[PDB]
Amino acid sequence: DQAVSKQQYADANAAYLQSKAAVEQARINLRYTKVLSPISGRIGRSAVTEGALVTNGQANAMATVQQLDPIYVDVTQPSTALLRLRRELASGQLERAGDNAAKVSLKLEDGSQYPLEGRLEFSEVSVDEGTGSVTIRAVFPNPNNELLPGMFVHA
Amino acid sequence: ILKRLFKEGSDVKAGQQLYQIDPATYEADYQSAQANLASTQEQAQRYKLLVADQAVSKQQYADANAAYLQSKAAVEQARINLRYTKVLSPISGRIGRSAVTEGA
Amino acid sequence: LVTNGQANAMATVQQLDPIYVDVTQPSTALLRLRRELASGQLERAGDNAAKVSLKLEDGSQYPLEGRLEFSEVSVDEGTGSVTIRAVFPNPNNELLPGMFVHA
Repeated sequence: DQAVSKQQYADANAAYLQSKAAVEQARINLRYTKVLSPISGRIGRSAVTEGALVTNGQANAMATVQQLDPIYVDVTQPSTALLRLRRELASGQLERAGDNAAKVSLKLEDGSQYPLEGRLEFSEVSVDEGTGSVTIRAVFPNPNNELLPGMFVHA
Repeated sequence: ILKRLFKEGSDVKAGQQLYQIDPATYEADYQSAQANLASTQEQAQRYKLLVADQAVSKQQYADANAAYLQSKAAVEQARINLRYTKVLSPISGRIGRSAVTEGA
Repeated sequence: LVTNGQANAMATVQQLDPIYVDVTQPSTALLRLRRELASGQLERAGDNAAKVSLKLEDGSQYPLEGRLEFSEVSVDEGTGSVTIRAVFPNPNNELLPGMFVHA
């Protein structure tokens, strides 16, 4: 029935929403204290136990959560091998594979072939200064806990 | 990092968004800034309608228009912080692996 | 002088009535054990497989047994060995943290 201005209602509603956003931004921190796990997977060991002082933006990780249904396999090819491939694929003495070219199979730490046969993507474009090696990424399926991240496989 | 949004090893465009950093506090800051902009926008429209018949001072209109442009600049700062998350690729070229996976 | 959250600590308060043990086994022996238990040629115990017993750095055995815990899923790049865990109770202070221990 217009006993107060429309503009005073707009200013008071702005104060309402501008304090509701402050409640949201102060509730974000209470959600940060109960440290939610950022991703699902198998957690390792707790690096800090209870009682240790913990600071903001800490460089030291408190726990490590990793999941491995696929596993990235980082494989380093020397650049002279890629360069002789580029010299031999241009001539007719080595034809490109095509439909079967993506499949890679890895040799495990006991000389036994891994039963599944994954695929590669992004042969990298930056070599390193020291050993002159292009790293090549390959993705492998991993149903059981057979491969572990940090092994030394061949491919 | 919530999730990464680029195929690793493709020609990413200039301005194609790569990641999505958790925008919760920045969405809160943008909602606060937009809530201030709504009221000062509306008051500047009212004094715009009132100066034509001189029912308000010209100086009170200049004060309302200054508060309105300050609040538009504050919403631009909040929008720039909301654009820095969901980080855009600054140039266009071949992209390698992600040294920071999603979750870190 | 003391500042707000520096590198060094002013004291170390530590509780030792249970004691964790960080046993490291290599990845090839873990892989051989996993293949041998997956195949039919080795049977795993159900109840006695959780028990772990020490052997201290003088050769004298430790009288109380202790329950096993997890193994990590990430073998580290340097030493090439996964790490295990165990919990050993000590009412008296026979075991103290930092000592070299077999299991």
